[PDB]
Amino acid sequence: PVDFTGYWKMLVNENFEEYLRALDVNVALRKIANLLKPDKEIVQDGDHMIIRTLSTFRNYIMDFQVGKEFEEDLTGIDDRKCMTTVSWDGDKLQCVQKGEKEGRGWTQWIEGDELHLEMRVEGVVCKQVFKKVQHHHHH
Ligand SMILES: CC1=C(/C=C/C(C)=C/C=C/C(C)=C/CO)C(C)(C)CCC1
Repeated sequence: PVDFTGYWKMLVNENFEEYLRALDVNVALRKIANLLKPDKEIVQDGDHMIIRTLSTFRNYIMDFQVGKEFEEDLTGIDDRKCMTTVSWDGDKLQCVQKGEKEGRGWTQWIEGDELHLEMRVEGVVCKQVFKKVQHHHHH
């Protein structure tokens, strides 16, 4: 069965600037973010999912139950709140983020040792791919 648990190091990060611009992330933060190579530390524990998006500058932490809508606090990204649901779709994880921006959400899946993440908002697409790694990063 598909299991996202692991530490995943960024390999490629396509069109991130335009994704952040579509979220109205301010220009100074976009400049910082353009130099980052965020990683993912994930624990899948039943349908309780923890996804820590980690960077040297700032993290964004998700901690939710698959299937259950929650209030997602996007402080540190665009500082909005979304009513968000993450759901299984076969071997993929689908996320719908209801709120100010149309078409906001993402899809996450695995191909071999690669974690794939397509982030979407307002018709803009950012695609990230991470490689599973084994050297422990201190919490
Ligand atoms: C803008 C910005 C950042 C963007 C984080 C994003 C966009 C996280 C998306 C997480 C998802 C979609 C998780 C499912 O794997 C981080 C915090 C890296 C650094 C500071 C500024």
